[PDB]
Amino acid sequence: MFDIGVNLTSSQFAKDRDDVVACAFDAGVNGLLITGTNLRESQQAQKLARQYSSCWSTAGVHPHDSSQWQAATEEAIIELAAQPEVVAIGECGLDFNRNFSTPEEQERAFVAQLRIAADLNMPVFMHCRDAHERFMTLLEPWLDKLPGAVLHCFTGTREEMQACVAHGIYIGITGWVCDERRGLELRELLPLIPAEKLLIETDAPYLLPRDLTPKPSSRRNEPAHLPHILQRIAHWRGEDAAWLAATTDANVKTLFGIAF
Ligand SMILES: [Zn+2]
Repeated sequence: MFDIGVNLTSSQFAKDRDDVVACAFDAGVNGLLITGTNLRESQQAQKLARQYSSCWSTAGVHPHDSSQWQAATEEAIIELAAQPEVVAIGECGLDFNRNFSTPEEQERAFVAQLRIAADLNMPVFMHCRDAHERFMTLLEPWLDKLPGAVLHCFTGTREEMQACVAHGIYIGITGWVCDERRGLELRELLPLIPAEKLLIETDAPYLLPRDLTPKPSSRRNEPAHLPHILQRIAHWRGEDAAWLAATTDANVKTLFGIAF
């Protein structure tokens, strides 16, 4: 039961972070991957990972902040990646919907990170929004030199999903699928994702599962809700939850090279 997408540096967790973490482990979660989205967040993510047991982090620059990418940024990321806690380069990718940085700025930062990851032999943690065609064109030639790649918070079409899977890319699924309103579309394709390419996450504090029975709705999501998300996904795939938990943990071990 590993959460590959915890935004643990969020201010929403400022007052009770020690509690959020202890409750996650007590609920059966055995590992958290803390997302870094720019240099300062990545440094904070690594410090949090070193502070708590069973935590690792990513180091990179999100397309939104790619405008901040400079040569000095590159050095700082390489240095951060050498730390034991940092196991993946990213969040990186492309976002042609928001365009908070120009496409030109985005491509430069994304390619520079693919390059860092290939050099260091580390997997990449990616984001893609309304940029699938260009995204795959830039990513495709780097895959044979990377240990792996995951596209987290995947909400795309089955055609995009099949293309990603055909290239050996892991697919991250959140509680988004527990929303009768927006997630039915993704829910329908869950049976199509190869078991060996599926990773689960909460994207906490966001995306609180709507079908959450306890009913603490319209609130902060947290990793302690991962088991509920996994039960649901297993149900929609026809699988046993304990079996799915073991299979996804194996995928995490395979992709990131960690013991948890
Ligand atoms: Zn995610």
